[PDB]
Amino acid sequence: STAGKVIKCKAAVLWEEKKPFSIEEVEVAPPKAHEVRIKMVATGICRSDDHVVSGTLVTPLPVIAGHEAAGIVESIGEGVTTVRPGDKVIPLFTPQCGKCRVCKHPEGNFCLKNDLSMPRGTMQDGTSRFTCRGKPIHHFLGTSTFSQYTVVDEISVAKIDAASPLEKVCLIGCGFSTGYGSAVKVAKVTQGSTCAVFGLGGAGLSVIMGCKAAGAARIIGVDINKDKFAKAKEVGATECVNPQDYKKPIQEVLTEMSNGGVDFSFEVIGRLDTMVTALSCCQEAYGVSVIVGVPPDSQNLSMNPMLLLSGRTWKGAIFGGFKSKDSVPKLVADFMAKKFALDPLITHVLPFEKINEGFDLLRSGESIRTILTF
Amino acid sequence: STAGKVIKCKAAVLWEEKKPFSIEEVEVAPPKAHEVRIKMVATGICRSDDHVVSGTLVTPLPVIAGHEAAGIVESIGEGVTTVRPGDKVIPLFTPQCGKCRVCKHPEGNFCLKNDLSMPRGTMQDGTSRFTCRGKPIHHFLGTSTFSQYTVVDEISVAKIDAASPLEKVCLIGCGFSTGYGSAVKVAKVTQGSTCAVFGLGGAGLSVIMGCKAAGAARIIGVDINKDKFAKAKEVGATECVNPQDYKKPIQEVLTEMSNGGVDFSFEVIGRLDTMVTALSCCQEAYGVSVIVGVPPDSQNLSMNPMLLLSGRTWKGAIFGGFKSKDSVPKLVADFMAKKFALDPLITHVLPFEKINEGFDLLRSGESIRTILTF
Ligand SMILES: NC(=O)c1ccc[n+]([C@@H]2O[C@H](COP(=O)([O-])OP(=O)([O-])OC[C@H]3O[C@@H](n4cnc5c(N)[nH+]cnc54)[C@H](O)[C@@H]3O)[C@@H](O)[C@H]2O)c1
Ligand SMILES: NC(=O)c1ccc[n+]([C@@H]2O[C@H](COP(=O)([O-])OP(=O)([O-])OC[C@H]3O[C@@H](n4cnc5c(N)[nH+]cnc54)[C@H](O)[C@@H]3O)[C@@H](O)[C@H]2O)c1
Ligand SMILES: [Zn+2]
Ligand SMILES: [Zn+2]
Ligand SMILES: [Zn+2]
Ligand SMILES: [Zn+2]
Repeated sequence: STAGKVIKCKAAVLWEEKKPFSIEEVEVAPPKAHEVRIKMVATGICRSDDHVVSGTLVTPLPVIAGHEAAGIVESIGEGVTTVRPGDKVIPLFTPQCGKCRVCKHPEGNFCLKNDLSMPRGTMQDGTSRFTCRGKPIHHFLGTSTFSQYTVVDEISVAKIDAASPLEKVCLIGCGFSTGYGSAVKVAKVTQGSTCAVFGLGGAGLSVIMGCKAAGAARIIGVDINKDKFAKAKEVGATECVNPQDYKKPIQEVLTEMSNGGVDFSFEVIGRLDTMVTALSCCQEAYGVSVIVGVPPDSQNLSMNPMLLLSGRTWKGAIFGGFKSKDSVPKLVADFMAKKFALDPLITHVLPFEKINEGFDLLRSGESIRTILTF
Repeated sequence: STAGKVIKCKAAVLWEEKKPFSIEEVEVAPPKAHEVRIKMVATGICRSDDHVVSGTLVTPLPVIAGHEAAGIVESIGEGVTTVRPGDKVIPLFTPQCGKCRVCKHPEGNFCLKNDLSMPRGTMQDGTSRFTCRGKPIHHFLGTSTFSQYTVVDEISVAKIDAASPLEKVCLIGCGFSTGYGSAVKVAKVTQGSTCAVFGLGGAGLSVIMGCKAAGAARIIGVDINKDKFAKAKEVGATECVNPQDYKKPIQEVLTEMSNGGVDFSFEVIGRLDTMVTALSCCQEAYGVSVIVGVPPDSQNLSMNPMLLLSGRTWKGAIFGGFKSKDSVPKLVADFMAKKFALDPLITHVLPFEKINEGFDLLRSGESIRTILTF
């Protein structure tokens, strides 16, 4: 039995920025009250994890990163009522405490208990459950999924269907839900509309999926890497454009293509310039632009507010606007009912031990999602 | 006896930036096809008119400014079907052509025939109906209401109730409708919400009116001129704050006052900094901020897109989001039925000949709206 005991297990530790993960033994403390210890089954390599490595996203180091995953509960702390040992679960990088003003709001999802705004890299109690070589190791977004075992707060975990294929549904923990919700919930894409999606990685493909599910008539994918175009078309893009192919700025090209601007645009990259371009390519009087990409730490963009005065709406969201704990189980049920597909996102499957090779695939442009299996 | 003939009348001509208007004779051509010549009865002095003087809002000079007004049709050009001689009318600084993609869209109001995005200072046919000292004079926003007579395109005029009091209802042509619609239509303020309104001039008071009409529980007025606070409270502000009274930045103050950010904020000034402050003070996950103020020409703001990524919505609008020709007559009818008040906005009355005094009143801080009578 492991319950109540420290577990020694394998994890991928990031000791400092811009270095490979170190795959080595860590100690995972047992869960305290209202905490849940999970044996990981599969975890995705999301660009946001790479942002931790690159310094784009600041969070305390050393750290166990990873936030898109699925696993099986090993044990529960005192007071846990929402999961039990043996349950399949998805950790929630945006928590749902159910008590804060955001949780209580019909349209809010960015729960005040999140560890994204002002990252501390701990459990909710301000402490860590991880040690490595005698040193405390930070958590990441209350999840820390690049480990054979993690400990999360109850507010940061959802129970899912016992029959779920964990090596696919982990993607509901981040990339699928983010992109899909950004289209269907945050933008509220309408039937017959024209959409433009900047960035055709895992999140941008999931935006396309949502735009298509919402009935868009035209979905224009934009990427500088033309190798991304075939899969974008497969999941619903009606046309793809590479900014590098054009003498004019791509906002001008997209405005022309759409006979005066798109209905809905999405920035799914994380660059300041593309955020402004994406805003500008939506129709000036009634267009809506949604920022999904994570910007480089502490940098501001510059823009002319006449873009908004004319009538545009600009918004952003975390996790597709989904209230995480309510939504994740429903999304998994929807997947099991064949309401959407996840296979188009998965290009590589590797053992956990090959995490660095998985990150190399992302960085080279060669993958959409690598799933790591424990 | 004037139909088909040039009218000589007095107008207020702006020959140069940063100078008084010149009250002098102009020649007003008869209306061509689908144009309407109007005998002006009352016009308001809007800060946007002052923007023309100051070079905040760039439009070609020399110019006849004025865009908030009401009058009586003197004559109609060939093919005009929507007004007749003797009708009371409000010129529409935002046209409603009824045919463009914006006019056809359920939400859109910034008709593509507008002269605001790229001002040319002409009629729709690219010519002027005004001569002064033998020289052609530009139009402003297709209205040019600082004249005893003006000529507008049919898409830029609405027929209003024959029993309307023109010295009141002119304010439906800009300041009232802009602010009220910004709250009720663009922001969609909800019952029980907390709103913050930056700038307590005519447009900002009209925003407060709309927030109260929508049932907001708290309406926090923000102005650096504390003389503005008494009227703001009369029309519905629950509290007023002067940024100059505080050591901390006002976005921090407002976040604290609202126990974590306001539901709806409005920038009703025209400053880059207050546009970003107003965004920042709305709740980071579900807040909405609406830009109403007109920015200084060609200047860009700087902001951190993490303000949006957390979930905020940022939008702007012209004319409160109202489709102008549909909406103006309805607003007049509602006013006649006492559904809203205009007198709180009217602080001074002058004859047209005292236009420069009226601008002096606005610039000193003393007035909300001066109404000029012809
Ligand atoms: N808001 C959230 O909750 C959330 C969740 C998931 C991902 N993200 C962010 O979303 C972004 C995309 O993530 P992903 O899809 O996993 O990453 P990804 O697989 O790296 O995809 C990004 C795509 O952008 C393309 N690209 C790079 N530069 C440009 C350019 N200048 N113009 C056009 N295309 C360009 C690039 O070729 C690639 O296909 C990242 O910044 C993530 O951090 C945010
Ligand atoms: N979007 C539209 O369709 C539209 C229509 C009407 C008015 N406008 C604009 O809206 C703005 C307000 O117009 P208005 O109400 O007629 O003008 P106004 O009477 O000049 O009111 C502006 C108010 O802002 C106050 N103010 C100035 N600087 C600051 C500051 N730093 N912080 C807080 N308060 C400050 C000032 O004291 C004044 O009471 C102007 O820029 C107009 O051009 C836009
Ligand atoms: Zn919460
Ligand atoms: Zn992610
Ligand atoms: Zn139109
Ligand atoms: Zn105005």
